[PDB]
Parts: sequence; C-alpha cells; structure tokens
Amino acid sequence: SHMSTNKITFLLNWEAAPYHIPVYLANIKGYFKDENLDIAILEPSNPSDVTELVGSGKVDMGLKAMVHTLAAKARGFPVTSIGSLLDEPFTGICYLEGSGITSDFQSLKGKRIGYVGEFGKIQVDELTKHYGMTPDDYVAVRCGMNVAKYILEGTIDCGIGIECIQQVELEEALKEQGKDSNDAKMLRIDKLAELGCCCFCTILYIANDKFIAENPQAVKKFLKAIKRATDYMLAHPREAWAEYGNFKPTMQTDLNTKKFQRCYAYFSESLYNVHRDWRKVNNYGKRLDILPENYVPNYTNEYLSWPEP
Amino acid sequence: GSHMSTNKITFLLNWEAAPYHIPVYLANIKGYFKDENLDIAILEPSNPSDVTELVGSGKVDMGLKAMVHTLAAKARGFPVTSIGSLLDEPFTGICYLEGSGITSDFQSLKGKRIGYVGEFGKIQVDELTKHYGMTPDDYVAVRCGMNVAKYILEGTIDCGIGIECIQQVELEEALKEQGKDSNDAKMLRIDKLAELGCCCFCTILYIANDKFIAENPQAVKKFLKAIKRATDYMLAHPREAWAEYGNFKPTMQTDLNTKKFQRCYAYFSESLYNVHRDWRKVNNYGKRLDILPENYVPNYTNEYLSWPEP
Repeated sequence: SHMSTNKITFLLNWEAAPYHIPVYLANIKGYFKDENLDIAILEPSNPSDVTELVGSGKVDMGLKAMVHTLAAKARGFPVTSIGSLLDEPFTGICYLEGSGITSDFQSLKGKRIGYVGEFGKIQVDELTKHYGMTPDDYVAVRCGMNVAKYILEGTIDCGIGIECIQQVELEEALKEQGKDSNDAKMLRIDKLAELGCCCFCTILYIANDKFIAENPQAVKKFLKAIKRATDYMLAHPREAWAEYGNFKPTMQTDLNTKKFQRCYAYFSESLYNVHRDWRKVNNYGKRLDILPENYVPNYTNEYLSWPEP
Repeated sequence: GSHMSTNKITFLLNWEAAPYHIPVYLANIKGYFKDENLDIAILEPSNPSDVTELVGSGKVDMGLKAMVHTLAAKARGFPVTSIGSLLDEPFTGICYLEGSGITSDFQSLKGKRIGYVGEFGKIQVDELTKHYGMTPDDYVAVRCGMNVAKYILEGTIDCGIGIECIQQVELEEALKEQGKDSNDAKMLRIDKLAELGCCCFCTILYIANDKFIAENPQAVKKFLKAIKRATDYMLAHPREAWAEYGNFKPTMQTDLNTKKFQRCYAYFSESLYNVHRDWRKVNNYGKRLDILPENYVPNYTNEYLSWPEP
C-alpha cells in the first residue's frame, strides 16, 4: 500500500496573481500550521482544468468564479462554494481606443474577440442576439490567461477580462509606450447583459462535495486561517503585499503592485457567500442555457465561524 | 446519477514553470497529447516539497522530481516510479559569489548561512561536513524554497544549493546588472564534494504513482510517446520551440529565461532512458545518507518507453 498524506490540495483558479494573497499569506505566516493543516498550493497551467479536477476529487479544494462553479455541478462535477474571495470584480470586453471598437456592442462586428476558456464565448454569443447580431458576426478566439497580452500584440482586437487584472495590464502597457492609459477601455458584460453586478465573476473558495462531507473540521479550520490572513492583509496591505512578494517574487513588480491596489477594494472581508448574488447569477446561467431550469445554487456558509454581516 | 468522471490526468511539475519544462508544455501546445487521446492537466507546485507525497499517495497521477527525491519518496512509503528521464545530470552545487569569503575549500563554509530548497539539500550538506573536519553545527542551514539564488543576491544567506543552468545563470545575470564580473558566480560542486563523479542525484525525472502505472499502462506509454515527440522537435528546432513555449508562458520570453534555456539545452535526455549505472550510484549514496534502507531497490523502469535504448 501507500502511506497516508495529510496534504490537502488547493488549486488556484489561475496562475499566481495579486488576489491570491490571502491563500499564500495564510501559509507563509504559518496560519495553516497553527490550525494543524498542511496545504499543498497548486497552480493550474490551464484554468479550464480546474473545476473538473476539484469536482472529480482529483483535487480537494480550489478557486473559481461563480458562473463556473454553478456550471461545474450542472455538468456532473459536484463542487460547492464554501466562501468568497474576490467580490464582483468589474468584468468586460477590454479594448484599445483607436481600434474601431466603441461603446456600441455593434462595433464588435467582424472583430476577433479573445476569451479565456469556454464560458466567455458562450456569454458573448448570447449577447449578440440582444444587439441585432448572431454568434457568426464575430470571431471568438480562445486565449487562456493571455487575453491582455494578445490584445497588446495585435493578434486579437479585444478580449474578455477583469478590470483589476487585464485592464491594468493594458493601462500600464500604454503608459510604457507613451500612450494615454485612458485608451484602455471596457464594455462591461453586466451592462451589456443588463444584470446590475459582475457577480458572475466573483472568485470563490470551492471544494469537492465528498471532501467536504468527509473533512468538515478541515474545511472550517481552513476558512479560519484564510479569514485570519484576510483580516491581516486588509489591515496591513503594504506589509502583507511585501510578504507575499518575498515568497513569490513575480508579485514584486510594479505591474503586480498596481494590480493589487486595484484588487484591494474587491476582497471579501467576511468570506460570506452573498445570497442575492447567487440568485441573480443562477438566473443568468439558466438564461445562458448552461444551467437547468430548476437548478439550485451550489454554495454554503455553514463552514464560516463568525457572524454573517 | 449525475456525478461524471474525468479523463484528465494530473501532471505535477517539480518546480514553478521553468525552461527545462518545455517538452511537457510543448507536447500539450502542439497537440501531441490530444493526438494520443490524452487530456493532461499540467499543475505547478508552489512548494516543491509537496510533490512526491502528492504523487506517491495517489492524490496526483504523474509528475517530475529529481532522482534523490524519487528514491526517497518510495523508501518513505510513497510509492512512485521513474518512468523516464527529462534533465540528465545537471551540475549541482553550493552557489556563492566571489568576494564573500567563500572559496573552493569546503572549510570556508564554517559559520555561513547556507540556503537549501526543501529538505534533502540540508541532509546532503550535513553529511558532507564530517568529511571536511566539520559537523552539522558548523554552519546554519536556511530553508529557501525556490528562491535560493534570489536570497544570495539579497544577502539574507551567504550561499546555497542550486543547479548551474538555473540558479547560477541567475547570479551571473544579476552580477552583470550590477556591473560586476559574471565569473564571480561560482559553485562548490556537490558531486565532487561527495566523491560521486556525476550529478545524477539531481537528474530530473518523469515519475508516476505506482498504482496509476499498474492500472493505466497504455496511458503511460502514450504519454511518453507524446513527450518523446515534443522532445525530438524541441531538440531539432530549439529557437522555434522556445518561442512557442514563451508565447504560452510569457515569463519564458525574458532574456534571463532564454539564457537559462540555452544552458539547460545540453542536459536534456534525448532518449528519456533511465541510466542504470546512475541509479546504482545514487542508490548507494542515499543509503550512505541514511535516507534509504540498506536493501533498497531503485524505483525506475524503462519498459514504458517505446523505442530502443541507443
């Protein structure tokens, strides 16, 4: 046979990024150790791997956005959100002024539109019918984690991204070229779809259902440690950020520092799943035909051990 | 029921993404895994010391680790097997900068802060001391993870364990950044110090969980075929291959990483074969370090490789 391992696998939604600070900081400051937890932090090379891995139990826990978490279980990969990390970050179609793309959705006709994995394309395809268009009126291009990079390189004309990550990259890159950073703009997806929030892109703590049912204390203790790191980071951002970069030097760049400052306001303080946000995205998912008509949102706040705000 | 299964096979690197990982990524990028009907989920560790336990316990299917770690994993009850070789015998040693009081003499290490990655580097340095009129208390070992060269440059350690084509290139480039002579980046070779002859103890290997191997022999063979296909292309088209890799992983587009790749290039195993003699020497070394029991048998196999040993 084999020896047992207490290492709990935690798979990020993305390559290591500024908003992952509470996870790494919880490890770095020994908060996991203090809860007698050993967390193996893993980074995906492809974000589209993440929900199948967690859902199948090949990975115990991780992060993903809300729309992905919903779809994972509708697709037969039983994950559950046990908490929130990054709340409603502004999400949209990022573009550069002077490329012919304007605030009119119709300006996207015939454009190459980058998306990350799969769901971004589904979303844009659905939007088209709301603006006298069809999914053939543009070319969707799968870009993984390089949407902003490929916009800058000219290989796509615009692309789906988050304001505090992708738009910051564009802004900083414009500046470096001696261009106006305000040329970096975004058609908000929540505006286009008329939603009211970008809650569909709230980044959540998720876990496999069986892992939850079999390690209820580990889950609760994991969230205590995250909460402690989150409290610390929010009260001492500069010092926490420096701690994070000392461990992951990529975070020590000016570019990631700018991103972190933009991420800062979006961090969930309480880690709570916001009920109204889940209801609204659930309905959005059904509208997108990726969730069945009577689908129940897959989240819980029961492993959080402090008052709901 | 609604619970669906996955076809994804998890593959965990030994380290954050680095130039020598090109054959793994390239096999995916150029569609070689898909051509073999394999869906490989490439994962990157934040902590290299997590890897062998994750593969050994079966939590992760396959991955990479160096020989010493691979032998040690199964000796400790985490059953993995090397199924092929990625990076052959890369020069490994205690890296330092000229002028800091450290010299080719092991005894200059007295009272110094010596960085190591995870666990075994300290074991190795500790054992070395007694051959040089020293004890493990005659230096201060500092656990550094993947940031040994960084911390040498930042001065929070005096020297540390690293491989020539990664850590030493890092010191060389930073020295030029400072207007210094890059030749000031030196190492005390650990193979020389330990009387080994080769740095096969740091040969980086393709490894797999033993149960995964027994239950999926065809997937393993196919994985290695796709790896071999990527490896041939990369060795025959290094510039084009490197550019493909960097287009996917932008960090690989830096001048520093390009110089690391050029230095890694000579070390890539061309046939992926485990070298039997190397395993024998490293087995005995690990027994000597007391990390392997006296009757221990090397945990590797070449039987999933689909072309002859040249």
